[PDB]
Amino acid sequence: ANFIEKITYLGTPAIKAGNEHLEMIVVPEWGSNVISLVDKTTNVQLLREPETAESFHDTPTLYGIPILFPPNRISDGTFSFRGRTYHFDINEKDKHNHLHGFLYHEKWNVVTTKQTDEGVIVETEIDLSELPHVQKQFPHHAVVRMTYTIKENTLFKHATVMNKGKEAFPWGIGYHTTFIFPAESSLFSLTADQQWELDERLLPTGKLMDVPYKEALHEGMDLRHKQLDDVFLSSYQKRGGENQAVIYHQHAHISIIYKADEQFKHWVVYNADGKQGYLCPEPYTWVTNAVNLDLPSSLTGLQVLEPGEETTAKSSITIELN
Ligand SMILES: OC[C@H]1O[C@H](O[C@H]2O[C@H](CO)[C@@H](O)[C@H](O)[C@H]2O)[C@H](O)[C@@H](O)[C@@H]1O
Ligand SMILES: OC[C@H]1O[C@H](O[C@H]2[C@H](O)[C@@H](O)[C@@H](O)O[C@@H]2CO)[C@H](O)[C@@H](O)[C@@H]1O
Repeated sequence: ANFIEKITYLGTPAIKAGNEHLEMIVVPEWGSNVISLVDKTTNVQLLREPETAESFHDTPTLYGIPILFPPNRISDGTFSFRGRTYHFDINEKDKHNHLHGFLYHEKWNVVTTKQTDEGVIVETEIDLSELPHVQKQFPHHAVVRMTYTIKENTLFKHATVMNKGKEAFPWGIGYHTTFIFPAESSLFSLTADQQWELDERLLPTGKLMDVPYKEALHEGMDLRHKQLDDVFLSSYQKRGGENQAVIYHQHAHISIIYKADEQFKHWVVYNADGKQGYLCPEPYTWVTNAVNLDLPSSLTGLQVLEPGEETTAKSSITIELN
């Protein structure tokens, strides 16, 4: 049994959808942000929700599931692709970067909803050629379609990126997924062995380094007194196995299994100062500043769509009760 219901989320239109296990709320106007994810059996919210519409706008990448296209930093907002140079708004002024892409602060359209025994689908979409200011920065006919499916106890979360233009473009995608993370009763684990070393501007130098506490990181570890803003290299590339973040709420015995396919080669993990009760295990298909690295694509995970092509990048959130 499953349902869709149109609602108002803090004065914005929104869509609630779900089954007997999980409910989502997606707000198309807020960059198609999946702002709420609720476990119906235990009745607990899993995502960091905003108090007021205003405080959501203050920081639109620190609530629910913000879409980062492309993710994280480009230095000086400048890169070159196939001879051609680009200039993106430098919205991060101290570090002199462009930060977090085009689509998190924009109006997305609902393409369609669909319901079968296979669970409930909501689809959203944005055509970048319909946003004049983005075209100044990035004159390409990129179209992004999100497909959200709740089925059994899982939210499947698929990004289809399409080139409907006449020139090839590099692209990567990331999510700023913000989970409620209580430092004293929450354990965290990630399939990662190495991380990207960063300069003062949170930009990759090019070098990789062993994660000292990698064992603990594999098994599940508390984050008490540990400030993270780290760009990890998914272990799957070298070792196979899983590609996932896991969060474990000790009180209610809830496991949140955040899976992602082979295209997601990096996870940025962010908890601000560690005293804010949240955590952002952010899977990216490409490393920070990927566009500006003279490094193999199988490492940076940089991708290219030629005219007429499309790719789908798959991730899921699984709630397990144990
Ligand atoms: O912004 C275009 C520049 O990209 C490279 O340099 C930046 O990115 C590096 C990788 O993160 C940083 O280490 C470096 O400090 C940044 O300036 C490229 O090396 C430059 O030639 C480009 O101008
Ligand atoms: O202007 C800098 C901005 O970012 C810092 O934290 C970032 C983090 O570095 C990124 O990797 C990103 O994914 O998460 C945060 C922004 O969403 C600072 O901690 C933050 O206060 C500041 O606004």
